[PDB]
Amino acid sequence: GEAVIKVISSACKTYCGKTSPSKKEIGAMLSLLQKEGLLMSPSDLYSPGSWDPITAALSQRAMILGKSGELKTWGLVLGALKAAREE
Repeated sequence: GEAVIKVISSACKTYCGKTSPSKKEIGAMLSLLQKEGLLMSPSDLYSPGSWDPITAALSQRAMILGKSGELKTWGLVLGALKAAREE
């Protein structure tokens, strides 16, 4: 699943950022997930709707992130997940 990674990375930005070069792409992708209880690798993608875990993650400690303000980075990461649901 070359996406499991590309997704986490791209998704992060490509998801709710698809445009920029990578202001927080790989960042949140790793820092976000790797900082939201997703230190199990980009395998998260290996599971459908595994962006719900990163949601309650930052929520559990939205004050643990701060690469663009606080949760702004997540927003792009998570906000994207919600974007998928919105289509």
